[PDB]
Amino acid sequence: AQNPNCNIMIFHPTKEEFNDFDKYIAYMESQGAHRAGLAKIIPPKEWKARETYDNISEILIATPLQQVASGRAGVFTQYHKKKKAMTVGEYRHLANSKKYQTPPHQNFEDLERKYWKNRIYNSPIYGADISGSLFDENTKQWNLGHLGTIQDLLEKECGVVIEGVNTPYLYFGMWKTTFAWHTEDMDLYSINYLHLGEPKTWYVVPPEHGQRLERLARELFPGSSRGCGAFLRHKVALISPTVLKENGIPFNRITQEAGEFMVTFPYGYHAGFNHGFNCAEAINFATPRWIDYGKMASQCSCGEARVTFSMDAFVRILQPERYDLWKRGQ
Ligand SMILES: [NH3+]NC(=O)CCc1nn[nH]n1
Ligand SMILES: [Cl-]
Ligand code: NA
Ligand code: NI
Ligand SMILES: [Zn+2]
Repeated sequence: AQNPNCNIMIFHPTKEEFNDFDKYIAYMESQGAHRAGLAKIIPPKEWKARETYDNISEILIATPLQQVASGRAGVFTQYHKKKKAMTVGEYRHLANSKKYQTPPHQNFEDLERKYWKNRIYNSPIYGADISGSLFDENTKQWNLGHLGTIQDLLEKECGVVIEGVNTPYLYFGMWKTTFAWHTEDMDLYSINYLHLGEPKTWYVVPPEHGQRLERLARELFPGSSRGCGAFLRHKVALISPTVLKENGIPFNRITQEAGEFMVTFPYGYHAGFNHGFNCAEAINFATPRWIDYGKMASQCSCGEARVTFSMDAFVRILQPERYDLWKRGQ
């Protein structure tokens, strides 16, 4: 078996290899990449997402989110306080202000150390889940707005025709902006392109070990676990690498830089943080291998994890027994 230690693999496709998206995902899996739960893909030198980022400042962040932490440095939750709208230009200025800018640091490891030491003591502001795309329409390879849809995948594999769409999201981050531990809706894949700016550090648990992370999370967040048997899909809980190591949880870490893609695989728990101002684009997708995962995916029915109406069909078809309960939750 390939990649038995579940290491994060890094791929360097040639321009020819970059033509057929599906084929390359399948290739990465043939090499065991999925075992890690996350892979990095560095595009060929001839590729670009768009010509420049000079003209993005007028994008609106309709509901910036202030990420207010509670707990202890290595075990905390975050809640998202809504703020007044602002443009990307305004957000960038805020990120670079003395209150929010990245501190002086020696390297990525020193910054990681500062993050886990001090994150709770600050409340960075996050632009999240903004429908849109920054890929040029003429970019034919790895254009996250032009992928095959999950609905079409489900139709091709299972013969059922369903409603719903599948479009990308933009994320605008600053120092200490945090994404909590989670797997995707219905344990889908995700793909993530860092368009512009400072790095984004990722942590990931191998899919074969995701239940170990869940068990730890129930111990560390006991009231949340009593409230919902799938509370990680609320996307609020953070656990540091130090705490994961103390508890024997298998995981890996890697830093993504501008111009790089990250793929998360079905049931690969991930979390991470931004180093400074940046802009990313992401979308969920499926392959034939996902179907099994979608059938088995846990669900939040407590009401906290509201999601896209696209999800309805996925639950309805893949998990008919669970559908009426999940729907009440929505
Ligand atoms: N699936 N992709 C993710 O969970 C990353 C979400 C994110 N990327 N930048 N800010 N938030
Ligand atoms: Cl700091
Ligand atoms: Na490892
Ligand atoms: Ni995710
Ligand atoms: Zn819930």
